[PDB]
Amino acid sequence: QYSPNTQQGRTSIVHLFEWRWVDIALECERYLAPKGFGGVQVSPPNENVAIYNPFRPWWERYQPVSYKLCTRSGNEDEFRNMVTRCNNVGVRIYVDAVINHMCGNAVSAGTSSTCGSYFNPGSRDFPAVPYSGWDFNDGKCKTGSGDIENYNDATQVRDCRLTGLLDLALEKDYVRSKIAEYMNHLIDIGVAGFRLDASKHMWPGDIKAILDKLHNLNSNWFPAGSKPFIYQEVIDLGGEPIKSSDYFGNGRVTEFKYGAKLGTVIRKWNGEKMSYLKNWGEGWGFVPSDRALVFVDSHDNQRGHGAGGASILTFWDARLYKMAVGFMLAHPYGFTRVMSSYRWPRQFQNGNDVNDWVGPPNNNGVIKEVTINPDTTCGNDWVCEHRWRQIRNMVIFRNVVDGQPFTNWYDNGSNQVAFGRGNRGFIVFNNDDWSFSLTLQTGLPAGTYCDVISGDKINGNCTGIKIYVSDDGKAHFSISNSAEDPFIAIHAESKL
Ligand SMILES: *[C@@H]1O[C@H](CO)[C@@H](O)[C@H](O)[C@H]1NC(C)=O
Ligand SMILES: [Ca+2]
Ligand SMILES: [Cl-]
Ligand code: NA
Ligand code: NA
Ligand code: NA
Repeated sequence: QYSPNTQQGRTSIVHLFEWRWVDIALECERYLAPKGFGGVQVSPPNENVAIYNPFRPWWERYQPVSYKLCTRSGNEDEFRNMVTRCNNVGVRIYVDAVINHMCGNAVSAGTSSTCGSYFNPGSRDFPAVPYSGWDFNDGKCKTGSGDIENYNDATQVRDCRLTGLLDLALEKDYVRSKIAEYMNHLIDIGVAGFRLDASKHMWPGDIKAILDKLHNLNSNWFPAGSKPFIYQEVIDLGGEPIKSSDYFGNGRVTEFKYGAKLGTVIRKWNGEKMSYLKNWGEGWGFVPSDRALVFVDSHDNQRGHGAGGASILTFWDARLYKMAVGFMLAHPYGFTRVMSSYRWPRQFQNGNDVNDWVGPPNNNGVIKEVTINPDTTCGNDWVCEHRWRQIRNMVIFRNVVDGQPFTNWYDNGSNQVAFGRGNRGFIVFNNDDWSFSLTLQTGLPAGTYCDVISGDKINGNCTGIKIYVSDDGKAHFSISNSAEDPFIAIHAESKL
């Protein structure tokens, strides 16, 4: 469960948030494969409620109607076509599994679903599965409202409705079996793992019972005995009885403290600074590296919907964001997930975005295709951060230095720091209000290296900054606090 099952030398996953299956299929072939990406986290592939008020919000996909692979991203055939084409070029697919609940208990009954399946929240009937009143936690939940009211009570957090979402009785073998049926079908057609949505809201033991029913990965694409990669969504910021460690027996856990803290130090909140990052990792109260799924921002908190709060850096903060993603991809801690978003009309009023519900770019509710511009950026309002040179090159940087230890750390006691990864890579950051100009020990072999942040290595030359490493491994770095990207990165494969 702990291993991502990516092809050897592939160390990251990209969340192609709300992308259609046909676009991901193409992306795997034209970009993800040749650029060394390990895999893709796809949006929930199961049928959900079609919500019109507001108009097709992104969150409607977290309100299941059935397990039919039929959504705005595509039908069952288009989904498998995607998994097959991606696997064929060595790029994995990870499914966002929404298995804790079905839709909101107040949603009107009918066929307002992405595949037309009928469902009646009020009567607890979802015939397409099928689920009935016997499969929900109505009787088990002890709160007066029936919803989660107090997180200091680990029981209601698991047995009551998350914001009114009908809560499945995951202790029942019938329910466990219907979920396993859905997940095994996905495994058998090729998915390499799952994001277990709302895991804090499920008992560690119930998740375990469901995982016990899962098959090994498709033996045509994966080695015999491969188990699906499992990363559970648990937002654990430290002040509750439920700890993400309670879920280690099932697989990895999302480390939401990661992006939260990286955001506060890079924004320099509360006197924090990059020099403090020398002991980044468990030293900051994070889960063990081998149990962490890390990221700077997620589809949830990039729009203030989850946790990490106001400190979270996103594509909106492009300059600082690239640097944060750069530090994450260079540092050995955890398994990295990079975000790929769509632009929405963010509109702040009293410090809150009233358009944080807005769904993916669409024409009358039909998600727009991802267009690729000549400069390799995306059109149709897809941000495509994974295509930003500064990020894509750090994804490659991570692959190049994989297995190499964190070494040669340097800091000016403020916000100018640097560190290397064995003798395969080195990165330098300047987040102070003044220039950084100094000779650093890089731990790299002598030679000329292309800085992969400002440019690229192209046919024996560099398009951007060049760094010269001497025989003792030292090299001079000069970064202005006014630089477009205040950080430089070089590695074994960017050497001329
Ligand atoms: C690098 O670029 C220069 C021109 O700027 C050219 O003379 C040289 O041959 C190029 N090197 C390679 C290896 O293509
Ligand atoms: Ca639950
Ligand atoms: Cl997440
Ligand atoms: Na392997
Ligand atoms: Na969630
Ligand atoms: Na095992």
